Amino acid sequence: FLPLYFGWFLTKKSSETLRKAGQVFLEELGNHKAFKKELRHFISLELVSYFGKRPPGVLHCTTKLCDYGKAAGAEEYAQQEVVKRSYGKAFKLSISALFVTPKTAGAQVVLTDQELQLWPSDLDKPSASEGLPPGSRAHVTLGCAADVQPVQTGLDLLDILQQVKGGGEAVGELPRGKLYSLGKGRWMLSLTKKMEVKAIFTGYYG
Repeated sequence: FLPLYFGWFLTKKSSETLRKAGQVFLEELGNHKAFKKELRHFISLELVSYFGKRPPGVLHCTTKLCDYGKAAGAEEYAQQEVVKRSYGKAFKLSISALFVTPKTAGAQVVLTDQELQLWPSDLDKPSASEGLPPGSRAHVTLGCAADVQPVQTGLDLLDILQQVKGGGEAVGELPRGKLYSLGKGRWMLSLTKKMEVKAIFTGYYG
């Protein structure tokens, strides 16, 4: 049978680098003037505590949830030649931004053309994936609220990218880049220089 999901799994070193950057962002954003004004638009605050649910091991960037072939389009994805050829191969993922919402905290991944070939295109695509290019959903989950599932992180990103498509000015300056307030508890850090993490494409089993 198929794996739980296919994706890029960061090396232990790359995972640690991205994770430590994630927590620093939560600490910074939480201490920031701009954030403390819109708390009512966020909570009815230590964000590291708020996003208590975090990946226990190495971080990953999912491509296709298969659920052992229970998910729609799972078989059609795994039978691809590019998926078989890329299985076990090493890749580099570009991290363009770190973001936060009342539900999730994650990192936006900007996929290369090669890596975009490993991105699925099934019949079911959520509303927020409308006028945006494929792979825009690509991300690494850094944390979630207590009653939120990791899958939500992708939806949060697509919702965020829809906002920026309309454009915005930054409300602050973090050491790694400019901070943008997108309203309704959403925040994005546009990194001055994009982070590169090393990862391996493969399948995860429960």
